[PDB]
Amino acid sequence: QNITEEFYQSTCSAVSKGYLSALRTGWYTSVITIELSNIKGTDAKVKLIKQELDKYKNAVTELQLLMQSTPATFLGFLLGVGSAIASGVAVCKVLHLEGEVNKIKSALLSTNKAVVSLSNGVSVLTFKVLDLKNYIDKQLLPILNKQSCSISNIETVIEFQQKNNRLLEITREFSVNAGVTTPVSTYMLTNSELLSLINDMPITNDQKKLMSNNVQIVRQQSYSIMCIIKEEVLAYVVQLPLYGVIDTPCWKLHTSPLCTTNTKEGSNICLTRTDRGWYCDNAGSVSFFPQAETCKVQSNRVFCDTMNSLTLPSEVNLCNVDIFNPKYDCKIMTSKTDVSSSVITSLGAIVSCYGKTKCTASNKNRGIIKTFSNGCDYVSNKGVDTVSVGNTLYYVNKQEGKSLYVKGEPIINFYDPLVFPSDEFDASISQVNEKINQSLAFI
Amino acid sequence: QNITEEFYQSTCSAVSKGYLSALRTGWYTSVITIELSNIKGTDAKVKLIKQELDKYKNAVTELQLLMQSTPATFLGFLLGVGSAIASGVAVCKVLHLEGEVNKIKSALLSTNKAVVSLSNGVSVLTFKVLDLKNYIDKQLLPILNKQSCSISNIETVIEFQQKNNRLLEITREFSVNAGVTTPVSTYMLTNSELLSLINDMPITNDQKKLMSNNVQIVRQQSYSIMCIIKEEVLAYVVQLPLYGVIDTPCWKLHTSPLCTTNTKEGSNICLTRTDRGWYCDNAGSVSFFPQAETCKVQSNRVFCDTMNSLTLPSEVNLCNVDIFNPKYDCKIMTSKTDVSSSVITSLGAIVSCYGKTKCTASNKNRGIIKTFSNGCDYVSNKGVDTVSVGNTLYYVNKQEGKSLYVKGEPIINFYDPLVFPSDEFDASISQVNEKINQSLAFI
Amino acid sequence: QNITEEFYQSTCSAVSKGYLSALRTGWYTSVITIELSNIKGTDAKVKLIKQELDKYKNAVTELQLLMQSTPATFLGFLLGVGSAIASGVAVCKVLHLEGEVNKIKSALLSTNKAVVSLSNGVSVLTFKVLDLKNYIDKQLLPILNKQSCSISNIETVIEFQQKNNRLLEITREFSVNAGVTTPVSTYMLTNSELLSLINDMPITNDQKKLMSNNVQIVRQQSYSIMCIIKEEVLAYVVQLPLYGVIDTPCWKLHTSPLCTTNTKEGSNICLTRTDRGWYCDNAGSVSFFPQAETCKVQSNRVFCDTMNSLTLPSEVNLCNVDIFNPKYDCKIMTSKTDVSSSVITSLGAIVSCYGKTKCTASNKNRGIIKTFSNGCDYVSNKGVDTVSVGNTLYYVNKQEGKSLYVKGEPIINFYDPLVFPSDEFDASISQVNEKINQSLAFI
Ligand SMILES: CS(=O)(=O)CCCn1c(Cn2c(=O)n(C3CC3)c3ccncc32)nc2cc(Br)ccc21
Repeated sequence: QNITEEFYQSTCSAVSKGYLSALRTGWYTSVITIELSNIKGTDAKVKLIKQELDKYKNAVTELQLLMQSTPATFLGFLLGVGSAIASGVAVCKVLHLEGEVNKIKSALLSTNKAVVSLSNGVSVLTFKVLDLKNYIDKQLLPILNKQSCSISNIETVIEFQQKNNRLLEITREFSVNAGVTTPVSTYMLTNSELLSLINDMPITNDQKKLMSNNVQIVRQQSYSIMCIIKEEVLAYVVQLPLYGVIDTPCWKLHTSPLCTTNTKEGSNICLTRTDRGWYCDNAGSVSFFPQAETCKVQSNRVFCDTMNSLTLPSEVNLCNVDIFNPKYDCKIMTSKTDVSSSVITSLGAIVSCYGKTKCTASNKNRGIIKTFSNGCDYVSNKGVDTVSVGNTLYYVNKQEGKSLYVKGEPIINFYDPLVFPSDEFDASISQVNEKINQSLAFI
Repeated sequence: QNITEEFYQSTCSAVSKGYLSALRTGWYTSVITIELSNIKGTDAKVKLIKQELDKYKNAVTELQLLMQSTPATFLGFLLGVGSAIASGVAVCKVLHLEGEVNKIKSALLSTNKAVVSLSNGVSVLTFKVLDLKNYIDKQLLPILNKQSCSISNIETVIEFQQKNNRLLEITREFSVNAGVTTPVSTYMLTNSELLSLINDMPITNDQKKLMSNNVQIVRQQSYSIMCIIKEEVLAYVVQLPLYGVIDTPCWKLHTSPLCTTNTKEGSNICLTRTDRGWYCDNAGSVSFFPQAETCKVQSNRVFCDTMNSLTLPSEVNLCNVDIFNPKYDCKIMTSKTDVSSSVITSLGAIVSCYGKTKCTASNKNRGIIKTFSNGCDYVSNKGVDTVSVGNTLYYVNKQEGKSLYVKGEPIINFYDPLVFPSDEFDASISQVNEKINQSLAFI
Repeated sequence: QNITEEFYQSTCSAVSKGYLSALRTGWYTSVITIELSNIKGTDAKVKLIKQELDKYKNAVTELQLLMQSTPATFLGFLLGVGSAIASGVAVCKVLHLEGEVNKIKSALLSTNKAVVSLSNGVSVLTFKVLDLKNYIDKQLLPILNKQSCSISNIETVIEFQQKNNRLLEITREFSVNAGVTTPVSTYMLTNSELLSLINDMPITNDQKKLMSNNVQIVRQQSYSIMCIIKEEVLAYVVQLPLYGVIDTPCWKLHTSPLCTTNTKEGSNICLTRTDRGWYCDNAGSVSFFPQAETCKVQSNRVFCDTMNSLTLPSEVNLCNVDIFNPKYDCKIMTSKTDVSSSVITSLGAIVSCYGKTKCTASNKNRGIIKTFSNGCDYVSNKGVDTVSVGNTLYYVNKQEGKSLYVKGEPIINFYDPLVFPSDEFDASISQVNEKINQSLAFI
């Protein structure tokens, strides 16, 4: 779509818009299974088969030993605390109840894909992705018993190594992740397996299309939870994201310190909007993601997780156009630390240049085209390739889109430095006003 | 065991207890070795062997190039700063002293497991996990020399690929981890290798049992440090956790913001207990782990690292029953930021619901069964599957255990908002009282 | 070199010096390519080949599906915000322009290494690391067509698995990293490939030597960005670090809380220098890296990234010798939280011991050799192996180098606790003085 951006000189911040939401709001749990074999002079070929067979037995033993316990795993400090795999773990707990695994084993007898309702009413999609039981009970078992121990060909050795390797790698992953992995690898679930899983999922076509067109994101937002080995069934729960909010407007708020620029060192005061992060319209409110690194952007689609959000009044948006607006108390932090830096935005760069710092913007071939004066300023990515603040070189994002420079008096100029409350972190416009009023009162 | 939980309405916090400790207090260093070979018309089979031989030589060269340098690698801000592999690195430094590697090579001549005392008095367990010297000097060397270059069979090609692969993977791991890996993979140390290493370790039976029953945790708390290649010996130090504290009571403290709930926006004041995290009885004091994510829970056993702890007076526990107790100055932060969230506990959910936020608790099949009013409240996981605060859905942990709701007046009601010191982060009950006394004095 | 260290008793801090810089200041983008094949009764050998061929087709399809979108990915809070792969992504965008891939394909027709200037003037080094087109169009295609479907030998099966495996692993990596990986693995770029890439790079001999002697660090500071599949060319951009600052002095500042040690609990005040981290002389200024974990140390060489730095006046160094110096306003935080901890330095250990905490330093064989009294103190690593503060055991670094203990009155003694501004985080000597002056004024 049309990604656009606005820089507000008055508050040293910038909003990038035109993004479309894809928010993980829920979890879907599928049960992925591997059917196992329960099995007991040597030539070179049979020796290899027995070595591979040992790797198979060891992997099973290792996974069994692994499940002796229950499976487990600016404004960010305001977030709540969730339990990411509580739902997957609950489904896994149900799989341990007597008869439960047997239901699944029976379901997948004549097909590899099936929906099974568990005893607690939970309806899970089930998937047998590998039948090692059939392979070992055929092909291999006849050669290790009938002509003890050899009627063997090299192609069988190769084939067994190929088939067993998936089990070995899944086991490797679980072994260094304490039975819980994320992102979900293609060993857990191949691309085709995941795609057909998504297709057979109880979701809308919009969700199926969204997930199929972004499987690499789906993998990053999924968990594989090692669950149970019982009755020749190896089962792990794959916990998949449900995107219950799709195609709502999203915008990214970038902020940077705004300081006075007086000559005398240490006489300057600063203010920074702390409400930077991703914002998405969501159900009459606004979902706010303070750790913008928790969201992943694909073109103009932004994938976030509501577990890492606050739910805010939509008036929080007013802080962008009018930070002194009466409907929402815009959040800021204050300080006297006027250090220089830059924030690279979607479509340009914010530059907070203070003191003796050299701040410039350059083009690839031309070199320096703008030298920043002290204060907070901005340049768009059109005709600009890099920005330098001090010894730090920044490459700007080269995505196409228009920027708008909104001129306005830096609001830091509205404050008397003699009564300015610095070192306020979790503050706001009203809180700062409140403290200023008290300092003025005592004077 | 019996996991139980208590919610304190007065302070918007909850303690989960019944856990048993397993604290890493020390480090054990073992030396793991791979014995290497020092070696110099083609048919298809020999061509493959030579290709595999090149992968072997390259891996050795790569690891040699790698060791041109020395190996290196709310209240969390209060923690000290350690050097995690200082002990392993020190042992590795000793291995570089002349004659030192030769001692090990000699020790493992007729066995794969041996204890060796180093020249500095350190007694290390040593383990030859792979003898590539013997394999290459036999089997392979006779075919690349005698009938230059071919008396070869396909099973030898396969076998060499299998044996060499471990070396290639170990090399891969070290290459993207700058010679220091964690968790320790099954390439570094297979499950059987680790289990027998643990068995031969100079530790108590309780420790051996604990480590053997939790090898996946042991791996996560271990380091593999690439150390030396000298005299056909490849050696890496595996640094294993020593659990010097086992089976002491542990409890997890969950906290959430407690705010007044007045109608007028921005007129509310908040307070949050900052001492959330894991607590374990330890040697007459209490080990406090502020970053509860640094601990791993397996059923009712909790694995932590003392490097990520403070050592506190046991009176810190009093803050749970009486936050105004005279024996310990309970830590809190203050603010006016009354945003809504939930904290998912071991056995329920704390809900901090403020403003216009929709806060509910639901069952799987029934739907909404409780709607929270403004304030801090709690619900147990019995009959509850999810909690929703705003647009954020939380699944609760479904583990069995009893919760106790301890009623009490929210302590935030005891404060006059006109003299309440907000934006205090590293604060406490007494510090807040102290500041209130000064504001009252000037009035 | 000579690593030395000084401990300042007056401020509970220590500086380690003698380090040499290697700062990533820029980015170089190379284009790595894999040439692909565009291809359409069974015996065991051909069945395996067709299975491997399917893995090849699936990998291609998977990577194609992957690129349906644009590629994306105390005092730390003061840092700016960059876009790490903006330059690589920009080059990738250029590769999508018509004719652009064809230029590269033509360039690498008769050689595997070539420099190509793109249409936007960017000169990129290009590298064909694998020719699957040639392998499949030869060897394989003649057997799947001519004697449909079998004139096959087992060595061809093996060889194809070996050659195809790299493609499968690269695909695996991109699949769980959303097309952007770091560190750059040996699948993306083998050690030999990287070394010759570095050799053919447009950089000085000093840089080539530095990068070649530290390829494992180079990998950690590099990105592999999956870019395009078009006209039988698979291309990913590898974004390599440019070290524009080499061999300037670096030093590491360690700090720890300095508190009064009065008997009455809660009557103590504390101060901590917040400017801890790595410092490097750089272009007439000092590059300051607050998150010292963002730098990697190899012997006496320290690798940092300027994106994680502030650019400071060189007078910031004065805070080490004279924290009350008039030329730079040294940064500190204040509190009343007198908890005990230790900071392990390059050549010793800082111990902040308060309250009832047991604080000691030990040798390997002798045991406790020093018991710390309350206050901030230090011990060198000479003759010391461990330090214990409370229940936390610390191993000290055993690297060789001399320490100097600089005696001086703890500056916390210069403050009157009755007017001491605690809970100041982003503070400084002057700011604290300023607040003290106001509290004294109102009294
Ligand atoms: C890891 S850390 O940065 O050190 C956590 C520091 C938390 N902390 C706070 C709250 N706070 C933050 O969270 N950040 C930035 C990390 C986002 C701040 C920046 C500027 N002012 C206060 C900030 N106030 C404190 C007062 C005292 Br005394 C000791 C710690 C304090």
